[PDB]
Amino acid sequence: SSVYITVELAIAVLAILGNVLVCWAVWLNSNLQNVTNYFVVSLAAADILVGVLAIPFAITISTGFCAACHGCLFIACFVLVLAQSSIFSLLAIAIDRYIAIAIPLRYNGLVTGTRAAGIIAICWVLSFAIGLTPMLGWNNCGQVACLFEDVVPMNYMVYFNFFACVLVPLLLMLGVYLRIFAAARRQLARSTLQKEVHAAKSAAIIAGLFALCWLPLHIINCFTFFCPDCSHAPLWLMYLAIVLAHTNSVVNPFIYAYRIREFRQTFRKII
Ligand SMILES: Nc1nc(NCCc2ccc(O)cc2)nc2nc(-c3ccco3)nn12
Repeated sequence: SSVYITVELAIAVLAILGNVLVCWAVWLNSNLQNVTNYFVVSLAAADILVGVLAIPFAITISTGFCAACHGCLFIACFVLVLAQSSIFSLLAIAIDRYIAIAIPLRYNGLVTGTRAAGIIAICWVLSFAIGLTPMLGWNNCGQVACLFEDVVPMNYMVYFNFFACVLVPLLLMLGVYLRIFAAARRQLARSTLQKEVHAAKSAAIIAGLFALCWLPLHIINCFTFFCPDCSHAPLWLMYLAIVLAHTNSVVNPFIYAYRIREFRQTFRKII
């Protein structure tokens, strides 16, 4: 119990620090203000909020505080909007890499800073609508005690939250990355191509780490929903899955530092 709170607080601190470093690095350095880096800083902002609010909210839900219904749904479902925003940002990054690699000549024409910010705003607005759907409808609410099992319907999680809003973007961007690397192999000028592949590899790792972290908890929810005859998953397994899902927030600043040389140099400059 106490171990969970301590590890969650440590994850929150690490996420805040790493992603504020990423945001500061992109803001400070003009060489790092690409089109893809706008999606990168949107994803960093999503991780910052995961650290600042989503993890304290998870701790409070673990304590099972009683409160009003709508506040309870907001506390339980704030992680959902941030995960969806991360999904949308990762998809935008994958499509940007595909545009940059498959059609380099018209890449600058197709994607523009104003277009990038627009897509970011639309994706952020859609993430709130998808994640906070329980507040509008689909409630098991009927001061209710805040338990994520009792309050948030599992039909929502296993159909709308997961099958349409995670697996579909996950599989689409898996196909996008496969097409990216197939086109990279077809195209092989050589110096520029290896920069695109290296950038695509870096942005595909942070995608692979996201799916690796989130599918444990999603599959546990699917097991809870599809087969009611079997008993509920153990509490320790549930907390481990939550911690694993939260761990994806801290990893990608380290990936940027390790893979992207400009990020590493400006990180060392900041510190
Ligand atoms: N299923 C589930 N449970 C929880 N917390 C409930 C933990 C619990 C589980 C069993 C129990 O008897 C008492 C408490 N948070 C959860 N977050 C998510 C989630 C976030 C994104 C997708 O699923 N699913 N999820």
